[PDB]
Amino acid sequence: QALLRILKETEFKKIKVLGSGAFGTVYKGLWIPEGEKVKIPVAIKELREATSPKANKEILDEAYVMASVDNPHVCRLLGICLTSTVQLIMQLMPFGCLLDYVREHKDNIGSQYLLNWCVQIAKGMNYLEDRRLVHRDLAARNVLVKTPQHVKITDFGLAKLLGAEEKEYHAEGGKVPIKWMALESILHRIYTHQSDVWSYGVTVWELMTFGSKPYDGIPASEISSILEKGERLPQPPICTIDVYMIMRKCWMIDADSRPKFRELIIEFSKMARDPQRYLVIQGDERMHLPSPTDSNFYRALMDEEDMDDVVDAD
Amino acid sequence: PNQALLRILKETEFKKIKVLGSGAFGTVYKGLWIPEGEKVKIPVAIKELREATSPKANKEILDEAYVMASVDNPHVCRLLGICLTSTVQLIMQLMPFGCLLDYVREHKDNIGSQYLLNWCVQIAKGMNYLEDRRLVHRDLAARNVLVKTPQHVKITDFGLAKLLGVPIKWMALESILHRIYTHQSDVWSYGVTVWELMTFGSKPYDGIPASEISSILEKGERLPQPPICTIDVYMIMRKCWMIDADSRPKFRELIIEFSKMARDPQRYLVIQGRMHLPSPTDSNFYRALMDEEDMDDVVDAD
Ligand SMILES: CSc1nc(-c2cccc(NC(=O)c3cc(O)ccc3F)c2)c(-c2ccnc(NC(C)=O)c2)[nH]1
Ligand SMILES: CSc1nc(-c2cccc(NC(=O)c3cc(O)ccc3F)c2)c(-c2ccnc(NC(C)=O)c2)[nH]1
Ligand SMILES: [Cl-]
Repeated sequence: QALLRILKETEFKKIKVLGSGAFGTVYKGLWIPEGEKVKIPVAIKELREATSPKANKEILDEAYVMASVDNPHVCRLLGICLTSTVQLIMQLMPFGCLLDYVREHKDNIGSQYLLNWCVQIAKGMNYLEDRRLVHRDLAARNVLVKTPQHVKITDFGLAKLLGAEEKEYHAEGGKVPIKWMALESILHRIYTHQSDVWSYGVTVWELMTFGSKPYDGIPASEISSILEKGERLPQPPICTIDVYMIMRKCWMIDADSRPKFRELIIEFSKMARDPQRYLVIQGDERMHLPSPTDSNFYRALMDEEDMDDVVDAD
Repeated sequence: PNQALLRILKETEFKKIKVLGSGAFGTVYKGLWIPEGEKVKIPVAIKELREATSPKANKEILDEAYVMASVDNPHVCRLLGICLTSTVQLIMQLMPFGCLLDYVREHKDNIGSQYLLNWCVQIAKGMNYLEDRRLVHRDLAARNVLVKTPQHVKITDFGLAKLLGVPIKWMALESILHRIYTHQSDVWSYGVTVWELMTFGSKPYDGIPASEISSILEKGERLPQPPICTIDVYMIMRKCWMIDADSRPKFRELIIEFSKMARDPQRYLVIQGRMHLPSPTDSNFYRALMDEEDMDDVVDAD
């Protein structure tokens, strides 16, 4: 209750469209505290309608859980406004989502960065599992970039709260992430922490291919059919077999045979200490992590919260 | 000092966008920092300093900026970056609320007692840190206290007066007569700063010529008791304005006294009607959006 602020329409205004997604439309907004004349920039996500007749109460009940997460790699829901539409408010991060970032820096992202992103994403998911929360829609598009050295997972639980209409699960490119889903989730709508591990594997594939679309050209209606016959996402050219084997274990049919998020943290952090042994990238060396000076600059301006330190090289 | 705490910016990676204000030390701009290889523009605050009385060496300007970048305290502004061209430009975090002097004036009819007493607590905490680092401000005033949130203020521009080279009505008498600047003379200006807050931004010795302040202090005259101040508050202010600098209070004793008074604020400030400190919900909203650095909890009422 003390973690979630209930906003009124009178104290915030949408001032710029930022993008649209499977869950709603993102705006750059301004919050005016009562009695003040300043405008604080915020981020606002106006959600699509739900398929269920959800009352406000329990919409607020899931928002209370969204506002209760405390981890450097999980987005905390800061505020909510229940008007005609449901509007979620969080801190504005000028870098956007990680999927767009790797697409904008495809020839300039080094190994140290890619491996550290996989560590931080697994750290966030491991926290969500500790909170016994299942994301259901983990993907690079749902990873937000606070700084290039600090990423955070967002939109956990929005898939279960909003839901998706039955026709989308059998349509092409709908509000259903078929190409990120575990097979048990496609066949029987079973969502666990272990199906999150599957989507984590696809998310890592997204980063290592610098934002390539998974199963591109393959119809979503045939994904369960090709997965049943043993076909998986191909090995990215920069990935050694050690990295590719990790991805393949998250896509195992037996959900309990997939790795745990706490074991994914350990394995990727060991690889981050010696990044050029596990990722082969052209000119990888001159793609350093930032100096102490510049990160101290990044942190003082944009990231005054504390996080783990990014895993350094040998 | 770790040189790693001061980033030297170049003109191409930052550009001024809007004037925010002017002072005796320079002009304040709202700026945007564009990181190299980044398509983002981060809002910053930029202070371009005016010409120094006597022209200092570039090493010295750079040597003192390293000290300004070395302070680590929730109530002292840390210098984040500098750009040394023809002019000197200082870069710090952008704070949308501005200075405490304008804030207390704009809320002349809205300010509650817990804000005023806690602001005094925080200013003394910032000054005590500067005293611990043996840095002398020389120009502590309400205009030089910045508002990050209404519950969080920070001191700025320490040492700029000595680098650039006159607030007569904020200075201790030893500073007027002989230009003696100590942590003790900073205590004098702290009292005037508190008097500013308790009068909601009133000008000290308004209508009195600055050239006559030296005589008015020597005959024992001081700033009057603010209408909302009980004598406990006013006695603290008068003790910082004692002629004997060694008899003035120390910043560590000002922290304790104002924190005691903040625990029962309406027993020490008599205000007609203002607004209390924010809920836990509104406090974490302010901080999750705007203020994520480490602070001690603001002193609440018993
Ligand atoms: C790529 S999609 C996207 N959505 C968002 C967004 C916006 C507002 C709120 C939320 N979410 C939650 O509040 C929430 C939901 C839950 O279920 C669990 C927990 C929660 F906290 C998300 C962004 C985003 C956020 C901030 N700044 C930017 N900046 C730029 C340049 O785009 C974008 N981007
Ligand atoms: C007194 S007027 C004023 N100056 C500044 C300012 C701006 C940039 C740099 C500095 N200087 C220092 O940071 C510095 C100086 C030192 O010597 C020691 C250590 C230091 F950190 C100051 C502001 C200010 C700052 C941020 N946001 C706002 N927002 C609004 C709405 O006005 C204003 N206001
Ligand atoms: Cl100034």
